[PDB]
Amino acid sequence: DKKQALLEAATQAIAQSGIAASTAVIARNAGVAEGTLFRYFATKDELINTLYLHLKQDLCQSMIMELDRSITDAKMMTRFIWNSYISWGLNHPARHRAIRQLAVSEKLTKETEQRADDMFPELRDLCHRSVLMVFMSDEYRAFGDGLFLALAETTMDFAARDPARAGEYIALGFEAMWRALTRE
Amino acid sequence: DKKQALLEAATQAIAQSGIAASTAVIARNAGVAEGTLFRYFATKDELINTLYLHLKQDLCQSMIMELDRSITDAKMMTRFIWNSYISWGLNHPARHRAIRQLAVSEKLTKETEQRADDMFPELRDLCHRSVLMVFMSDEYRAFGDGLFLALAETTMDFAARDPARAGEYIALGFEAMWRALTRE
Ligand SMILES: C[C@H](CCC(=O)O)[C@H]1CC[C@H]2[C@@H]3[C@H](O)C[C@@H]4C[C@H](O)CC[C@]4(C)[C@H]3C[C@H](O)[C@]12C
Ligand SMILES: C[C@H](CCC(=O)O)[C@H]1CC[C@H]2[C@@H]3[C@H](O)C[C@@H]4C[C@H](O)CC[C@]4(C)[C@H]3C[C@H](O)[C@]12C
Repeated sequence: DKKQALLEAATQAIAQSGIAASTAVIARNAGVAEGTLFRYFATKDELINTLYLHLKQDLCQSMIMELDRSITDAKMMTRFIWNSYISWGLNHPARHRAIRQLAVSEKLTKETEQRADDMFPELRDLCHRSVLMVFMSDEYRAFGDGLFLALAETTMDFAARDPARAGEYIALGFEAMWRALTRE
Repeated sequence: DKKQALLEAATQAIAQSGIAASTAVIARNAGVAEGTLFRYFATKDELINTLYLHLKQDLCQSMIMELDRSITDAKMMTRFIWNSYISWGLNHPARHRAIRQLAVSEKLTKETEQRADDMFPELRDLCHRSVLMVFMSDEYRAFGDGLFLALAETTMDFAARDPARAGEYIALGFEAMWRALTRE
């Protein structure tokens, strides 16, 4: 209720100003007292981690609905996932913009990354597994996520500005992403 | 003089606010009267095209200085070019941020793109030619430039935030770029 309202105004504020967004600004735009914000998130760090999970759950639920679990080929399954990402970001630009900033923030906790991997099993292995970014050492997975998000943002930009060619930008960006971030 | 001052304040303003940056804001920060700005650039469109050329000349002059023209291999020559881009953007973040916005703006004229290709011959063919983005139809070259810039920005971000691994981010981003934007 007030929580959904607070997460929504945090989304918009971080989309616009980054992890720096002020809590009072966020509380104001949710129409709650800043102290009430603190009852929901005592710290900027907690807010970042909860918002990330909230956004990531939203995204993954959208993927679950678009997904044809019969698909066996990893490239084709990866294309469908890319297409659902791109379309989620085009429908919800601030959600994409916020999650992009959260995903690279260094404030995400290992618990949070555990709750990320955990609570969508459907996505673990109705997709066999991986191929994407398997080739990178652990220390660079944040970087490989940053590259994926850079390519997806650019794809969305072009597709929003030139909708008559949206599908073409989507397929070219996918290929770029696939070539960049997978291996033999 | 006042022109260099005006281009410098346009760089900073577009870096911060996009092609939308106001001319009065720009004139103010250059410490000239807005009418004097109009003597240098009568239109926002002219300013965009002149600024782009100014930035692109700066970038290419930096590449000319780093370049070992003996290199024959296209991948190795392309790596050197990427490395000089990344380092130019890390040294001059607003220049990169402005040129990124200009490069995708749709206000760049064909004359301007002619003056782009023209006035750095050294770069045409002390590099044999191309490989990069040759596979795309003409209509998508702006998109392929957007992808290159997305990858380079991300690489710079990580390298500025984690300098002890700057070289590693640079080499991983390069490979991503090379795989995305070239073909067999
Ligand atoms: C679900 C899918 C794995 C499927 C596969 O390759 O078979 C994974 C691989 C890449 C992942 C994305 C990339 O890791 C980039 C982003 C990282 C952010 O932490 C979450 C959203 C984010 C956009 C990710 C969502 C999702 O977990 C993706 C899309
Ligand atoms: C000089 C080099 C061509 C060399 C080669 O592959 O052999 C080209 C190929 C890609 C070019 C870059 C990409 O086209 C992306 C950007 C496009 C902007 O219009 C200029 C800067 C920009 C960053 C370009 C500068 C320069 O002209 C590059 C780096």
